[PDB]
Amino acid sequence: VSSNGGAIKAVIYDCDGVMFDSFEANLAFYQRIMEMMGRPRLSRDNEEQMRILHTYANREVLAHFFPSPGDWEEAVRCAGAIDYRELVPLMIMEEGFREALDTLKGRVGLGVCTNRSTSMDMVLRLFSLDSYFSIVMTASRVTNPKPHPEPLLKVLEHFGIGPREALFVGDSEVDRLSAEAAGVPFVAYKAPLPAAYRMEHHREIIDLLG
Ligand SMILES: [Mg+2]
Repeated sequence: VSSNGGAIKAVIYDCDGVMFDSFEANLAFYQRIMEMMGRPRLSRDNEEQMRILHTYANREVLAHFFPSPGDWEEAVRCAGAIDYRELVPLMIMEEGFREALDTLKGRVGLGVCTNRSTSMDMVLRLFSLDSYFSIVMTASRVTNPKPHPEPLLKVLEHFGIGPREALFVGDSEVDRLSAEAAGVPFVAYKAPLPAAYRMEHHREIIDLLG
C-alpha cells in the first residue's frame, strides 16, 4: 500500500536462495529418478555428487549420471513423469521470511522476480504467500528473463515508481546484473555480491526502506 515515509515504495524478492532453499526438493527429485532407473541412491556424504546437484543444470545432471548408451533417453522420460507438485512441500522457507513480509505488508509494495516458468504461482499458493505480492514476475511473463532488466522494469511500471524507489533482494549474479541494467538498488542476501545493501537475516529489510 506504500505507507512508508522513506524513499523505498516497493521491495522485490528473488525466489531460490532468498525466499526458499530447494536443495532437499532437488535431491528428492533425482533420488526418485535413480529409483525408477534401478540405480543406487545418491549420497549426501559424496562431495562430487552434491557439487553436481548444486551447480549443474537439470539436463547436465541426467547426462552425467546416465552416460551408458540408451539410459539418458529413459532418464529424461522418468524426470518428465514426476509431478513437481509433490516436491514443492520439500522446499524450506528461509528463516524469518514470512515474519519480514508481515512487517513490510502495507508499508511497501511487494513483488516476486524469478526465472521460474510454471511453478512460482503454485509455490506461493502451497506456502500461503499469495496474500502478499501484487506482482509475480516469471520467465513465462517476460520475453527476456534475468540478467535482462525487463522483469524489474515491468515491476516499476506496475507500482508506477522510479528505479531508485524499489529494492531487489537476490542471491545470484544474474539478480545483480538485472538490477544494475534496470538501475534498481540491489540487496545481496547471504551472497558475496556488490550491492547497495546486504542482509544476513530477512528481518533487516525494515531498516533499508529509508
Ligand atoms: Mg536466487
